[PDB]
Amino acid sequence: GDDRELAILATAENLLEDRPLADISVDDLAKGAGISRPTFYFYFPSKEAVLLTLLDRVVNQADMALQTLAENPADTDRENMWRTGINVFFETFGSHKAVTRAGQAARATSVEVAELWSTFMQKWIAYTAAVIDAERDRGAAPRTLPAHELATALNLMNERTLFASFAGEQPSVPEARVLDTLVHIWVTSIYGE
Amino acid sequence: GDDRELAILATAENLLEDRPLADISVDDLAKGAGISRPTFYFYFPSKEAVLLTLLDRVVNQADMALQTLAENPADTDRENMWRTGINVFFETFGSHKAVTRAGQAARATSVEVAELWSTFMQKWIAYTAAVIDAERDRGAAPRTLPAHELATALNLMNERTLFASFAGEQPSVPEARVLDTLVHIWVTSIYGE
Ligand SMILES: O=C(NCC1CCCC1)C1CCCC1
Ligand SMILES: O=C(NCC1CCCC1)C1CCCC1
Repeated sequence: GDDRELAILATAENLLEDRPLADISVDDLAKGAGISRPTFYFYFPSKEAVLLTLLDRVVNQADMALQTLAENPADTDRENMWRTGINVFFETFGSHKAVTRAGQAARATSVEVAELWSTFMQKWIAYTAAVIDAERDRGAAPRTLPAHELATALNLMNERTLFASFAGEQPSVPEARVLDTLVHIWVTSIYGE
Repeated sequence: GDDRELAILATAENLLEDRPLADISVDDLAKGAGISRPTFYFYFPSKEAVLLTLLDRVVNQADMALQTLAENPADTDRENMWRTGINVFFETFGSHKAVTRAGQAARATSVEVAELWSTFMQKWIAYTAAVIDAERDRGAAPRTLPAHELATALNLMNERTLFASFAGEQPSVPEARVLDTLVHIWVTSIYGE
């Protein structure tokens, strides 16, 4: 039931650590999950749908963790408030690098992967701009750029820079320095006049 | 000679405006260039090599334009100096959107596209950090983050945000606002304490 399905998801996340989706077959997923090939098709329509579900779970997990933070103001300065919010994405996607990397490569070929990522990016950007606007209304941040365009560039910087660090791309910020690097650019660009 | 080769490059840039590389055939390139299929193979080994050359030309054109700017200090404030430097990439890649978009999609499948992009990104990042370090030595910028990690995140923010605007992705900064948006984040993060 849920257990056959979880096994197929866990097998897929395991195999994605060692190779691309294109080198994984339904048979591989089935075997690792302990079921036949036609039994697999009962739970998912294809290997692509397995990645879609893995991505959907990671993205919802980041999203629920951000909602938790939002409902629960951490008792600290502005710099540390931004750091804890960015750290949701650093720790959540950072704990699922193979899925992130496969989900990235799938954006170009899968409309459902592209729209899932786009829906949540819009949600996180709107939340970011709502926080910047709140900061400006309270007199803590100056009215510089439109809050929504600034939120957009900052979230896209994080998407690209986090990914680069997790993949070890050249060039990339080392993964042990990427949080401090991003928090500095967010705080100076939000609070700086 | 150069003219058959230029015609093939121009045909490819034309067709890439209306469809992906995967929907363009060697025959298409040949016909549009006025030559046969086997004659095409004399000039390039495949359609992929045609895109590689198109990308190589655009990237060298941005690079030569930045070198021109670097040797020729524009007589203006710090904000406008950064804006003119970013504008090299905005205008150069902005004038070749179909090639940019195809070159992006090819990074995932072509090692030569991946290494060309990576070589020049490292060069532009090193140049950026050299300028930040010069600014700090002169007392114009404070010593905050390591100049090279800050250069890295800013260049990756621009890569991702420029591309998003040129492709009209959702989310993206509108193309008429993307320069001001990026110059603000660069200036506040470089000069802000
Ligand atoms: O780090 C990121 N966003 C920062 C947050 C601060 C508060 C809410 C958004 C992006 C990385 C990829 C998706 C979102
Ligand atoms: O805009 C960019 N770099 C800004 C420049 C300011 C001075 C030299 C680098 C990136 C976009 C894609 C490649 C580089």
